Order: sequence, then structure tokens, then C-alpha cells
Amino acid sequence: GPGDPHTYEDPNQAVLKFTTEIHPSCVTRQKVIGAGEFGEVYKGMLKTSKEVPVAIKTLKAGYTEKQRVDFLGEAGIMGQFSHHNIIRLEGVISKYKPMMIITEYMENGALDKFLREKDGEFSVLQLVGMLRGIAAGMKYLANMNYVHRDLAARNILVNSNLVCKVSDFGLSRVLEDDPEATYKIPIRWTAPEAISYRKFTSASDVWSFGIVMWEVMTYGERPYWELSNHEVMKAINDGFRLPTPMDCPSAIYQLMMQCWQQERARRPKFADIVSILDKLIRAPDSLKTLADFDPRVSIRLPSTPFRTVSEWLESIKMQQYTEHFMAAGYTAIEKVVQMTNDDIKRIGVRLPGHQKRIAYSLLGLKDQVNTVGIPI
Ligand SMILES: Nc1ncnc2c1ncn2[C@@H]1O[C@H](COP(=O)(O)OP(=O)(O)CP(=O)(O)O)[C@@H](O)[C@H]1O
Ligand SMILES: [Mg+2]
Repeated sequence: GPGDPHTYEDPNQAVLKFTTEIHPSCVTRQKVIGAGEFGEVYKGMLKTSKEVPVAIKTLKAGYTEKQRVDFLGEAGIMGQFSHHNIIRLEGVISKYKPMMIITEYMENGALDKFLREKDGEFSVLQLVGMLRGIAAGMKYLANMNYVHRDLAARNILVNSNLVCKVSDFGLSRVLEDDPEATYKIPIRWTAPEAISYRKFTSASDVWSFGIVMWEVMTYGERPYWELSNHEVMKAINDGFRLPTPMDCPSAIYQLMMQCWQQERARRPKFADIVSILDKLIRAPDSLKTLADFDPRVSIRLPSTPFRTVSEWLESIKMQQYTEHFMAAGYTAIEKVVQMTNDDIKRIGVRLPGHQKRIAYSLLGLKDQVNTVGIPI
């Protein structure tokens, strides 16, 4: 559960501890439903001690032990999760060939392919509900201190009741074909700081979630499809952003833009995203106002106010002092603007460089708070 110790960096141990070894005789492989990286994927039935329908991921013959470890490690990770919007693991087969990962059956398959199949056949409210489910799954993952690093519509599965669940777990996931090498990551879904500095956090997952929102509201359009990967690199590094989908509520596109904030600290947390989507869903009239859709627009020009002290500290990469600011009562912004350099020093900022950085930032923050701009 959340808060308990996790095993995200030891695949074999996670397989031993958090997966159920299933006897091959209890598995019935039926039709082929897809092709994974490590082998074919089948639909089948599993007998437990009544038969239940399941998805069966197999490991190709002639595999290397490294591929076997990476394959079963996904199940080792999946077995630690229990949530409505996270793909559920039934078990594994590691003792006998072929290696198998057995999960719940998701009849409608990948979300992007599903939405392209059902182009325009859902209401806006239903799409928002799909996004809310994905966001709830991601909130659970963030609360489990698990960074997905590869959140995308193609990695969201849909069952016969249209429940959307996050899938695709593991560690060294350079395997996906969309990722391309740089400085191997799916650049069209990856936050700027994660492409430049490989800083993968839940905030970069929030960026990816904004991209997923775009994918859902467009019914599976490829992000930046007009642009090459190099042009996408320039676009994201310079502040260009995707335009609004057609028939997209203004609040949803604004949420997208919030997920795409250049500074990761300003992006909302997944808990905030779930709450926001819940509020929109309970008052569906809030979804009637649409963002201006221009079919000729393919990309938005770069865009040109802190709520928490932690947001401002992470802005200047001084988050390591955040706890020290709260513990001394400096919990508001209009209270940190009333700080002297000695107050900064006593709460535990000793390095002169950090003192200088914080002081220079406080000057600009005082400028911000005292700004007046009221149109007459
Ligand atoms: N639980 C499930 N229910 C129904 N179909 C499933 C399924 N799991 C996988 N599939 C099908 O198999 C396809 C690929 O599966 P999967 O994504 O797990 O392989 P993979 O993770 O190795 C690709 P990548 O490495 O690029 O992320 C999916 O597109 C999907 O159609
Ligand atoms: Mg996978």
C-alpha cells in the first residue's frame, strides 16, 4: 500500500514477492489479440481454485536471459499495485517455457486505436470521464512513488465497460518503438526537463498526461504529426504548444496548458487533476464553452504568480530548503516577501551561494506581489 516500502529496482525479487506462479495446466491460450515487444499476446481463459477471461503476454522463443528478466519484471512491478484504473495482474509463469504474464482481459485494447476506431461516436462528457479514470490511476501511481515515464494513449487499455487503465510497467524501457535517442525517450510525450536532463518525476508524468488529454480529445490524432522529431525538440524547448482540439471545452484545453507548463513546479499534481475533472463532471454545463478551434493552426507560439512557497523554491532549484521554510512559519508568499537575509540564514540556509540566489529571487518576488495592472 501507499507509504509502505516498495520494490521498483529489483525485478527478480519483485517477481518472487508480488506475483503468483500459475501452473501451465490452468491456462488456455485462444486467439491472438496483439503483438508485444517480447512476443505475441493472446486472449485466453484461466482456471482458479470457474474460468476467467484473461490476456496472456508471452516471451518469444530464443530469448536472452536479459529479455526474460525485463519481461517478467513488468509483472513484478504490476503485482504491487491494486487500483480500479491500473491493469490487474493475475499471475506469471516463470518455471516453464514459454514465459507468461497473465492479466485481466481488456476487450477494447489500446485507447488510441480504440478512439480512432470509434471516431466521433462519444460525447465530450464521456471523453472527460475516460481522462478522469486515467488521472485517478496516475494519482494512485504517484501516491505509490512510481514514475511511469512512458504515459501515452497507446499504453492505456480499455475493457468492455470502457474503463481505462494504465499499463506498461518496468524499468529500462527503451524498447518502445516511438522513443528515439537523444542527449531514447518518446519525445512527443516527454517533458522538457526529462529530455534535457533526464529528470523523470511525477510532474513529467503530468506533462505526458496533458499530451494524453490532447490524444483523447482528438480521437487519437498523433501529437505534432506535422513536425519531425527535431522540430518537436525545438518546439518544446522554445515554448511552442499544441493547439486546441476540435470540440474541446475551454477548461480542458486550459488544463492541458497547465500540464504543459515549462517550469514543472507550476504543473498541477495528479490529485489536483482528479479533483478538477470531478468538478467539471459534476457540473457538465462547464464543458459547453469550447476553445476557439482554427483548422489552419498546427502549433501555438510560445507563451510569455506562485501559489505555494514550495513552488517558488523549486522555481529556483532550492526545494531542499522547503521543509525549513514551513517549520519556521513562512508558509505563505506574502509572508516570505517580508523576510530579511538574516531570517533566511537562521532557518538553515548556510551556503552563501544559496543565500544570494534566494535573496535575488526575493527581489523579483517583491516586484511581482507589488505589481498593479487594473484596466479602466
Ligand atoms: N490486457 C490486455 N488486454 C487486451 N489486449 C492487450 C492486453 N495487453 C496487451 N494487449 C494487446 O497487445 C498489444 C501490445 O501489448 P503491450 O503494449 O503490452 O506490449 P509492449 O508493452 O511490449 C509494447 P511497448 O514495449 O512499445 O510498450 C496491445 O496493443 C494490445 O492490443
Ligand atoms: Mg508493456
